[PDB]
Amino acid sequence: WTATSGSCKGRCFELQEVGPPDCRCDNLCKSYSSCCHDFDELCLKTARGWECTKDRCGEVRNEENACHCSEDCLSRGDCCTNYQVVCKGESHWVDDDCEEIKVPECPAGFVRPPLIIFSVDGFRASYMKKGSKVMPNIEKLRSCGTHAPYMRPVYPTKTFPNLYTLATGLYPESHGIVGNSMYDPVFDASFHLRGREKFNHRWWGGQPLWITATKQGVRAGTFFWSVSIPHERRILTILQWLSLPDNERPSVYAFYSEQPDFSGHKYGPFGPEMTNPLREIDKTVGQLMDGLKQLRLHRCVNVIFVGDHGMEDVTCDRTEFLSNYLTNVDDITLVPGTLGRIRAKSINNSKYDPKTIIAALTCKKPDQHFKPYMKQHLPKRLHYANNRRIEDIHLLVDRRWHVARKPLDVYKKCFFQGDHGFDNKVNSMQTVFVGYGPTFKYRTKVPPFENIELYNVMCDLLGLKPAPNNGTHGSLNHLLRTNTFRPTMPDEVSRPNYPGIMYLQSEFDLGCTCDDNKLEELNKRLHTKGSTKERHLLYGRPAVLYRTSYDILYHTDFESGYSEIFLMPLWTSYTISKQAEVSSIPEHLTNCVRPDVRVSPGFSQNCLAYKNDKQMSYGFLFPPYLSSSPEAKYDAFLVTNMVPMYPAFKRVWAYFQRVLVKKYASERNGVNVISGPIFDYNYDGLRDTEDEIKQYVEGSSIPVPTHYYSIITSCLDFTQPADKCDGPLSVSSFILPHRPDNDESCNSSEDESKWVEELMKMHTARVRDIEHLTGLDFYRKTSRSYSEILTLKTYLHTYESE
Ligand SMILES: *[C@@H]1O[C@H](CO)[C@@H](O[C@@H]2O[C@H](CO)[C@@H](O[C@@H]3O[C@H](CO[C@H]4O[C@H](CO)[C@@H](O)[C@H](O[C@H]5O[C@H](CO)[C@@H](O)[C@H](O)[C@@H]5O[C@H]5O[C@H](CO)[C@@H](O)[C@H](O)[C@@H]5O)[C@@H]4O)[C@@H](O)[C@H](O[C@H]4O[C@H](CO)[C@@H](O)[C@H](O)[C@@H]4O[C@H]4O[C@H](CO)[C@@H](O)[C@H](O)[C@@H]4O)[C@@H]3O)[C@H](O)[C@H]2NC(C)=O)[C@H](O)[C@H]1NC(C)=O
Ligand SMILES: Cc1nnn(Cc2cc(C(F)(F)F)ccc2CCC(=O)N2CCN(Cc3ccc(S(N)(=O)=O)cc3F)CC2)n1
Ligand SMILES: [Ca+2]
Ligand SMILES: [Ca+2]
Ligand SMILES: [Cl-]
Ligand SMILES: [K+]
Ligand code: NA
Ligand SMILES: [Zn+2]
Repeated sequence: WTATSGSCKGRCFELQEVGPPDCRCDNLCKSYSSCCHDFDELCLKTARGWECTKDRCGEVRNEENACHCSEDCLSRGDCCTNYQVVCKGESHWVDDDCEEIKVPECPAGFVRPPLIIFSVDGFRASYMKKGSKVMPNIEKLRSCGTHAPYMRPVYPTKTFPNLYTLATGLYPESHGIVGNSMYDPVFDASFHLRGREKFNHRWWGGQPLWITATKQGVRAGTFFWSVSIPHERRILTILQWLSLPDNERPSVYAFYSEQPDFSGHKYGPFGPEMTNPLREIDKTVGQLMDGLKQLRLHRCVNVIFVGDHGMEDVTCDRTEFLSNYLTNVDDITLVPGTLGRIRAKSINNSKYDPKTIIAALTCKKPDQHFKPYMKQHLPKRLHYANNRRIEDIHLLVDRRWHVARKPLDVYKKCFFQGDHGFDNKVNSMQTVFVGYGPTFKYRTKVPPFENIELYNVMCDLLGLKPAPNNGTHGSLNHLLRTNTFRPTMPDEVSRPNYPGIMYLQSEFDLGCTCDDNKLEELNKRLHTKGSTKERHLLYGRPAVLYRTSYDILYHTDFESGYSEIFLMPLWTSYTISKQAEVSSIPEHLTNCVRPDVRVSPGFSQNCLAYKNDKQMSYGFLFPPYLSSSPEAKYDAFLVTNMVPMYPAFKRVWAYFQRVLVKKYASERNGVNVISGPIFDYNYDGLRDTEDEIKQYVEGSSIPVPTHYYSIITSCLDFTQPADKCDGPLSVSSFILPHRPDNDESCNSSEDESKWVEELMKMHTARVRDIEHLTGLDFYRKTSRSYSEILTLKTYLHTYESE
C-alpha cells in the first residue's frame, strides 16, 4: 500500500528515500509505482523544452517551465544548460580549446572535486573511433582526458552484472548478480529484469560505491533512474543537486543511459539507425558539460564516461536448439540466449543426470556453436562458478549465436539483430572508459584494463577506503595525476629451507628406477648452491603468503620451491634463451625417476603409486626437452620435479613443453617460465588448504592438481633478451584445467599442432588469477615501480585481433 496523497512540493528528487505508506518523490518512485499524485506536475516539468532561445532570455521566472532563462536562474541552479551561450555570449564547452587541469578549480565550500559517472548501456569500444564524427563532446573528453582503447567487462557481459561490478569491484560470483535472470535455491526465489523481486536487497552483495561513500561521510546522489525520466531531466537534476548548500550537496553522482544498447538490440551494433542514438548521447554529454561550465564546475568535477558492455550481431536464424541434441528436453530448465545455464525442471526427478546431458551436448555437430561445461571447468579467467545461483551446467556460446531450448521459444516470444552476454574477451563485448578532470591525467592513453578495477579508483577519487574487492589497488595508479594509492608488497609468511645433501640413495624405496672428475664436480655442486640462479630466477623468488613448509631446490637449468606438504613444487622457474635447443628424452631415461638426496623419502612422491593408479600418470615441471646439456638432463628426472598428470593432459603438457616454449623463446627473445600446480577443488578461485583436496594418486598422499599454470615473461622491448632486460616486462600466462579427457577440444584426435595452442588461448590468465589460486606473490625483485608491476600482474593476453 502507498498513500499517494502526500505531496512532492519542495521534495522533488529527494536524496533520502521515505518509507511506505508515505509517498515518494525520489528518482526511482516511478519504478515502484509509488510517486505522489503531483510528481509529474512538480518534478517532471517539460513546459517550453530544454533550451533557452533569444526571446526567452531575461524572462520573468515562470515556475511551470522545464528549465529557466531568467536572470535569477544561476543562483537557483536551474537554468537550461545553454542559457549563458544563448543569453550571455558564452561558448559551448565543446568549442573551447582544451587546457590542462592541473588543480581543481572549484567554488568555495567544495571539500573535494565531485565525481560524476556517466554510464552508457551497450557502448561498444569501437564506437569511439567509428562514431567520432558524430560525437564531438565525447571526443573532446577522450582526447583531452585519460582514455583506454577499450575496457574489459566481466562475464556474463550483461547489464546488471556489469553495472553492479562497476559499483562494487566484485566479480558477479561474489556480488550475486550472476545474470539478468536468476534462481536462488536457498531463497527458492527468482530474480528478473521485469518486476519486483530485484528490489529486494538480499540479491545484492558487496558494498557499492554509494554505500561506501555514505558510511564514510561522503554524500551520494541516487545512482538509479526510472526509465521514464527523460535524459535532460536527469542532467538538470544532477546540476541542481550540485547547486545545493555545502552540508547537503552530494560528492558523487551517476547518470545512466539505456542507449545505445536499446537501439543496438533492434538494429545491430552498426545498423545505420545507430547514428542517431550516438548523436543523442553526445548531446546529453554536451548539456552536462555546458551546465557544469555555467556553474564554474567544469574544471572542478571528475567525469567518468564508462560503458557496461558492447554489442554483437546476432539474429534468430543463428540459434542452436537443445531439442536437436537432447531427447529429454522437457526435464530441463534453460536460461537462454548468449549463454546457457541448465538445471533440472524438477528436483523430485531422480533420473536427471548432469553427466549424460553434458555428453549429449559435446562435440555433436561439426560446427556446433556452443560448448558445454561443468561450471568448475570454465576458464578460470571468467571467475564464474562460486555461487549457488550459477547452475552446474553452463553453455559458453559462440559470438554471434544464441542457444534456446526449443524452436517454439524463439518464434513464440525476426525481432533482434544485436545482443551481448558472450565471453568477456570477445572484441564486440568490449566497452569504453574515459576519465576527465583535475584528478585524471591530461591527454593520456592508458592500456586496456578490466572494469573490476574501477571501484578502487572511484574510491581514490573521493578519498574513500574501498570495501574488500577484486580489483588490485594501485594497478590503475597510472590513470591519475594525484590521489594515487601507494601499496606495499604483501609480507612473506613462510620462509624457505635450503636443504643440502642429507639422504643416501638406498634410503629411498620409491619403486623408481633410472639407468644412471674435479673440474666438473666443483661445478655441479655450485649449480646445487645456486650459481646460475640469477639466470633462472629473474624476478626474485615468489613469496609464499601462507604457512607451510617448503624447500628451495637449485639446479643448473631451473630452480624450484618444493612443498613438503603437497609433495611437489609450488613453482618451478627457468629461462630459455632465443638460442636454446630442444633435445628429446634419450631411451635409457624414458622411465627414469631419480631420488632427490636433499629431500627425505617421507616428503617425496613414489613411482609405485603411479604404477598402481591406472588413471594417473606423471609429468615434469621443468621439461627434460630443454636441458642445457646431457649431464644437466639428469636433474629433470628428479622425483622432486615430478607431478601427477592424466595421459589426456600429458598430450597438452608435452606439446607445450616440447614445441611451444621454444617457439615463444624464439618469437620473444628468450622467456622466463614459472610453472606449477593449482588446487581449486571448491572452485572459489583461491588456493585450497590440504583438507580441501578431493583426489590423491591412488594409495598415496600425492594430491592431484585441478589445474597447471605457467607465467611466461620477457622484455617488452624484444630487441633485448629476457635475461638482460632494462625496461618494462611483457607477460602471458595460463591456467590449464587438469582433465582426464580432452572432451573440451572437439578436434583432439588430431595432431596437437591443431588444438593445444587453441586450448591454451582459451585458458589465458592474469598473473593475479594465479596468485589467488596459489597464495604466491610474483615479481618481488625487479627494477620497476610496484604500480607498474601491479598493472603487469592484471594484464590478460586475450588473443583477439585489434
Ligand atoms: C573477490 O573479492 C571478494 C571480497 O574480498 C572475495 O570474497 C570474500 O572471500 C572471503 C574468503 O572466502 C570471504 O570471507 C568469509 O566471510 C564469511 C562471512 O561472510 C559474510 O560477511 C561478509 C562481509 O560483510 C559479506 O560480504 C558476505 O556476503 C556473501 O554471502 C552472501 C550470501 O549470504 C551474499 O549476499 C554476498 O553476495 C556474498 O556472497 C559471496 O560470498 C560467499 C562467502 O562469504 C559465497 O559463499 C557466495 O558464493 C558468494 O560468492 C557474508 O554475509 C565467513 O563466515 C567465512 O568464514 C568461514 O571460513 C573461515 C576461513 O578462515 C573459517 O575460519 C571460519 O570458521 C568460517 O567457517 C565456518 O563456516 C563455514 C561455512 O558455513 C563452515 O564450513 C565452518 O566449519 C565454520 O563454521 C569467511 O571468513 C568473504 O565473505 C567474501 N566476500 C564477498 C563479498 O564475497 C573473493 O574471494 C574474491 N575473489 C577472488 C577470486 O579473489
Ligand atoms: C544493475 C545496477 N547495479 N548498480 N546499478 C546502479 C548504477 C551503477 C553505475 C556505476 F557504473 F557507477 F556503477 C552507474 C549507473 C547506475 C544506475 C543504473 C540505472 O539507473 N538503471 C536503471 C534501473 N535498473 C533497474 C533497477 C532498479 C532498482 C534497483 S534497486 N537498487 O532498487 O534494487 C535495481 C535495479 F537493477 C537498473 C539500471 N545498477
Ligand atoms: Ca547493458
Ligand atoms: Ca579453493
Ligand atoms: Cl543471464
Ligand atoms: K599410471
Ligand atoms: Na575431444
Ligand atoms: Zn542489452
